[PDB]
Amino acid sequence: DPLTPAISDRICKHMNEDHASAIALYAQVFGQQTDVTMAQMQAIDPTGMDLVVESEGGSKTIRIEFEQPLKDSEDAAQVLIAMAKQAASVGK
Amino acid sequence: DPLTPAISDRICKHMNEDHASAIALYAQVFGQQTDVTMAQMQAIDPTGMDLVVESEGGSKTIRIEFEQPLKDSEDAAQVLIAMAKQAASVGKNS
Amino acid sequence: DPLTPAISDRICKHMNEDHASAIALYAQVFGQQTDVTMAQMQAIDPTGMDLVVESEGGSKTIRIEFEQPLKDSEDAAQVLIAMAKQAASVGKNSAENL
Amino acid sequence: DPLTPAISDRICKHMNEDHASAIALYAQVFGQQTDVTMAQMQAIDPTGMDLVVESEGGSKTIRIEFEQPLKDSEDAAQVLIAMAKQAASVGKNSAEN
Amino acid sequence: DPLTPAISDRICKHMNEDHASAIALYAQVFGQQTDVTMAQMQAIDPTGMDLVVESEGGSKTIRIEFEQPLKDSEDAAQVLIAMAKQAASVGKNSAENL
Amino acid sequence: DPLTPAISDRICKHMNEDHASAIALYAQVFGQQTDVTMAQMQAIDPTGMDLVVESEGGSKTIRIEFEQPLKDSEDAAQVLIAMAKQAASVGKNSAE
Amino acid sequence: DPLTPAISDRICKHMNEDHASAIALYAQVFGQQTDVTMAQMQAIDPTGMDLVVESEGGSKTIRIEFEQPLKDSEDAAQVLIAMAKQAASVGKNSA
Amino acid sequence: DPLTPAISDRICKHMNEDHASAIALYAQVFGQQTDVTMAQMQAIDPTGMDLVVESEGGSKTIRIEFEQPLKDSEDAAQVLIAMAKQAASVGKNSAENLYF
Ligand code: HEB
Ligand code: HEB
Ligand code: HEB
Ligand code: HEB
Repeated sequence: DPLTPAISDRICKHMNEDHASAIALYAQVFGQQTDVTMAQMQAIDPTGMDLVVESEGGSKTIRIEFEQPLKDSEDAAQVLIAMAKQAASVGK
Repeated sequence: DPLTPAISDRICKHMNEDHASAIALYAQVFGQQTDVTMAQMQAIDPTGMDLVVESEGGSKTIRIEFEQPLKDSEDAAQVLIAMAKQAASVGKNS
Repeated sequence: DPLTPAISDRICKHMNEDHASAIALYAQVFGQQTDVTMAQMQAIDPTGMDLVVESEGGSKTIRIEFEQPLKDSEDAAQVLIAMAKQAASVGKNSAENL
Repeated sequence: DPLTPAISDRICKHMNEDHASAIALYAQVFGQQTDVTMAQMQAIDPTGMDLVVESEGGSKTIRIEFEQPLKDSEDAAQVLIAMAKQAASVGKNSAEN
Repeated sequence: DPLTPAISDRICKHMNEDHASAIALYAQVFGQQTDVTMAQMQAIDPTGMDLVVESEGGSKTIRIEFEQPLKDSEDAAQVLIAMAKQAASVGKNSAENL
Repeated sequence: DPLTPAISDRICKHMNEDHASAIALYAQVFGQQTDVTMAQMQAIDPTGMDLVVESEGGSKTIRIEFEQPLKDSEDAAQVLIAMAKQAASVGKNSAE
Repeated sequence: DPLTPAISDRICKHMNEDHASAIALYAQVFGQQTDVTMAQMQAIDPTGMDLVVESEGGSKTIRIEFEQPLKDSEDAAQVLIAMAKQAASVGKNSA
Repeated sequence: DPLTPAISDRICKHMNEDHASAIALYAQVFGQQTDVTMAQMQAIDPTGMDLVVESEGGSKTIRIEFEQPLKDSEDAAQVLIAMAKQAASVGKNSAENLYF
């Protein structure tokens, strides 16, 4: 159940390097952003994640909270996977 | 996270729990297997991974090798995702 | 040239004599046959093509459908070339009985 | 499809869009040209084909002849596909300054 | 006779005096040289070869790194023989100008 | 050597000079003619051939069509040889 | 029609893909080879033809000559057709 | 380089392993042997070489002598290369049994 600054940043690097498309979906679907360009996961915490978005407003940073609290990095991956699939359906 | 049986255990249990569909795709496309009732992941290593496509009353021990060897845990996740994408594409054009 | 049953006969003839290896790949990767042996393109259609695969089971006549429909003879070659390349990548991550 | 000037137009069109990479291989291996920018198949004949590699000081108007003469459009492609495989092998064992 | 710098000098002598024509073929085929007046073999290394081409531009030292690495002096002769034969096939398709 | 009107003349002349007997068999078996004295090949098309026969009636211009269409001169020769062999077999197993 | 090395390749093809039994009959009744297992026509020239009976000891490269000279490809066909007839006659004989 | 038992074994080996065709040529042309099956270079000497041809009826040990004596291993290669081109030339002009 370890969610530290280091744990968060490796998780955010994997997402920013292997699943950058999903981060864009998070900002558009969950963060009601339209012109998503270079969406990045800045940090993730047991409660939510912080997304640096580059949209019409500019280079701002938003926060998306997870309904069920996260305990460990695995709970993060499962939630991120589920949110991306659910977000993929709304966008279509 | 470098090559170590313990790190491989967590990875094959994460895939066996979160991406069991991908394991099934591996057995059908790469393993040339037709009757996949329950495809499982027994082990992984830089050369290749070892899959077990069993059945209600059967078992298949198979080995799938990665073209380019894997060094750490994040490269294993990059190869697996890409392999699932390649297998997901084959299922479409058939 | 627009897709025609006569044009298909010409395409299948070229494939069986100049690119017979690809036909074998198509039936392993897209037809999921294990044994390879000889491989023949019996006919091609705007929706898909029919292959006669000699396999572990034996003489089988299977059909492989193209995701995007084919319009002319040129699209046939382009799809055939692309499908063979995709099979070449899968074949490179081959398997073996442990 | 017996060799005719009209057939050549079709073949050169197919090669310049679907197999332009092979045309590049032809010019370097068989044409002995090093600076390859845009390799094109202008025309093909039963004796040979004319490739164009536009470069500094004018387009490389060059002629590569097929050792054994071609009869139909199928015979042309058979020759081409084999010339490109010989070009893929040679290019692998390439040289450099 | 595993590859060594002394062994390379020996090999380059045999090729440079008994198979000097083949050296020209190497430079033309593999080194994409067109005019050849005197082709020479400076040195051979486990993975490659250094050639002096005295033609076309002029003084010109090129290197043909073999796609297959060598193990001994025998691999050099076998590789050199095979490369010359393969180069002979390209020579059969003459390249000219319009 | 794809079938062309110039190629047809070349094939028909060869057939009329080296295999005139076979042309007679075609008219009897495939053209169902009886008393053939001289048989000649006029033209060969991708789909069929024209035969000039002298039978029980007078000079007759008949047409014999090949079940499978012919593409080149080689298919013509192979088809002609097989058709002559089939006619040669009927004469062996035929009576009247 | 004019007998050229290119024409010979065309002629040998016809007699080797079709009427292949004719080539073997030739090197048996005109040629003096007894064990014929793969008779092949390598080349046709004006004076004769280079028959090759690939065998255990060696490809029996053997030459048969045409008493009457050949003029064009047509004379070749006429000469070949007639030679196969004397071969269906000498090959199948009584005792 | 200089004439030695091992020098002969490695030249005859290089020949039995890389140029077995040339050994076959040397026998047909120079040794007047015909219908050769397995031609081999048993030994090479400054004066000549000993070739072992295998024939349908009986094996053969023939000797082909070099007009000008060989001094070192390099002279051996240069002599064989020449004899092989000569035999190739004689190979192009092939005879056959005539019939009518
Ligand atoms: C977006 C969402 C998502 C998705 C969709 C995915 C999808 C995926 N994936 Fe993932 N992952 C993830 C998210 C994800 N993912 C995460 C978050 C993680 C974690 C990371 C870290 O921790 O850093 C992972 C992780 C991971 C891993 C590792 C594990 C260990 O290390 O133990 C692997 C192998 C994978 C695979 C995979 C695959 C094959 C796929 C396809 C099916 N993955
Ligand atoms: C498999 C796949 C494939 C491949 C790999 C190929 C490869 C090739 N290719 Fe190919 N193609 C093809 C498929 C193909 N292909 C097709 C399908 C076609 C069409 C045919 C018909 O139409 O018939 C062609 C066709 C063709 C042509 C045309 C001919 C005529 O016109 O008739 C040419 C020229 C060529 C070339 C070529 C080359 C050079 C190569 C190498 C790179 N192609
Ligand atoms: C180009 C390529 C090539 C070729 C073609 C050849 C071809 C030949 N070859 Fe040689 N080789 C060679 C490259 C060569 N080669 C080399 C590299 C060697 C080695 C050298 C040294 O080691 O130094 C030899 C080596 C050799 C030897 C040895 C020597 C000693 O031991 O010292 C001999 C004998 C010979 C012969 C010969 C012949 C007979 C022939 C046929 C013509 N070669
Ligand atoms: C009827 C059917 C038939 C038959 C049976 C035959 C049979 C025969 N055949 Fe014959 N062919 C023919 C039909 C035929 N065929 C044709 C169609 C041709 C083509 C012609 C033209 O193109 O003109 C020939 C062609 C021919 C040739 C070529 C010539 C030139 O180039 O000009 C020769 C060599 C011959 C041989 C022969 C022989 C040896 C025989 C056996 C006796 N053919």
